[PDB]
Amino acid sequence: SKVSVAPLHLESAKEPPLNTYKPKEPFTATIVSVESLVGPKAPGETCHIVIDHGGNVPYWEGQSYGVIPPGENPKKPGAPQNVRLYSIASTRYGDNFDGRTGSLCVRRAVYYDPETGKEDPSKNGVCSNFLCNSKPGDKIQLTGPSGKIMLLPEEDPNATHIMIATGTGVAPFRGYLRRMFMEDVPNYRFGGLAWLFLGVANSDSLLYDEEFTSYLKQYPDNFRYDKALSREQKNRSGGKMYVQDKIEEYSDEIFKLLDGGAHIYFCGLKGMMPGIQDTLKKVAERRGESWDQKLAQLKKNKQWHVEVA
Ligand SMILES: Cc1cc2c(cc1C)N(C[C@H](O)[C@H](O)[C@H](O)COP(=O)(O)OP(=O)(O)OC[C@H]1O[C@@H](n3cnc4c(N)ncnc43)[C@H](O)[C@@H]1O)c1[nH]c(=O)[nH]c(=O)c1N2
Ligand SMILES: NC(=O)c1ccc[n+]([C@@H]2O[C@H](COP(=O)([O-])OP(=O)(O)OC[C@H]3O[C@@H](n4cnc5c(N)ncnc54)[C@H](OP(=O)(O)O)[C@@H]3O)[C@@H](O)[C@H]2O)c1
Ligand SMILES: [Mg+2]
Repeated sequence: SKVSVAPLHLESAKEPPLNTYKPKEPFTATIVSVESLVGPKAPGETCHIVIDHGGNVPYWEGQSYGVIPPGENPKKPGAPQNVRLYSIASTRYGDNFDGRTGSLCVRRAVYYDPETGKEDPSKNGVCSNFLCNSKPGDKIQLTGPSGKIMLLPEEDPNATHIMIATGTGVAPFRGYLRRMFMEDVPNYRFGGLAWLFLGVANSDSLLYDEEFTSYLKQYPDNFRYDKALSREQKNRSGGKMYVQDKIEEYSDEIFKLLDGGAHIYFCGLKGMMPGIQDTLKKVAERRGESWDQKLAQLKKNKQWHVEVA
């Protein structure tokens, strides 16, 4: 059955926390664990980081933490580094079900010369490698939380939520789905449909696949799960199989759900959105509908939720 969580007073706030800690006086949190999420054939390393905030930096699902990596702003001598934002991949109770930790899902940004393939560590991403290089007991400068675009609408506990992720864009949806299915939250009993679409390079690049597959067996009437493995599968048109191609496979069901009030969420690569728009336009055209008019209505009805970078 569902996992007991504490403390219940995390359900009492009527508004999400915002900017509890600011860049000039961050919260000094402590690393609990860092682990790789991926196998040896993944094109890059993605890690799962558990951070002890001690209850001092609570958040709601869908929000982000800021991390200030150590060192000096290169474009501003004497200044600290700029904040980098990370979508929180845990529920408000965290991976230890106690309200004391939050988790991040972090892709290592690594530079390769585009002609020779030669790596250059000096051009690697600062914060992402700082995080995935961290060890238990290391300190992390935390800011935030921030963000409201990806808060989960809970007014209707039987709503439908269609979740479209590329890579580490899966992060908020891990939190959504643990709250919907894993945790014993008496004041949110989800009875709708949650449908996760996840695009990653290959099987070794899957993120939290065991957890999501377990929801298929535990909640077969409330959860659906489809994967697009871009370097292991090809789409109808001959391109790499992307999430937009998986959406097209279920176009009629998805459009019916949207017409019925479903929420739809997009998180991950900003580059996926032009392809998704192109696919949805083509689907609409085949149905004899205008995607522009449909998208305008979805935005007006607050059904359309995008956070990409
Ligand atoms: C709201 C929101 C939420 C999230 C994210 C963004 C936003 C806006 N991101 C992205 C994250 O904030 C951050 O941008 C990345 O982790 C990269 O930051 P670094 O500090 O590692 O790279 P840094 O900012 O240092 O560098 C940026 C890029 O430039 C490259 N670069 C540096 N010097 C170069 C040079 N001389 N020539 C060419 N290239 C060079 C780096 O290799 C890197 O790819 C994210 N990410 C994630 O993995 N998980 C998440 O959950 C989220 N969540
Ligand atoms: N809240 C947020 O805004 C938020 C949260 C988390 C992450 N992000 C951003 O999302 C990024 C996710 O990157 P990642 O490194 O984890 O993923 P990645 O491995 O670069 O890509 C994930 C999958 O998306 C595919 N893809 C590439 N181009 C695409 C396109 N135009 N349309 C559809 N799919 C496409 C990739 O295929 P190929 O590589 O085979 O082309 C891969 O299969 C992060 O780097 C971060 O910048 C943003
Ligand atoms: Mg794996």
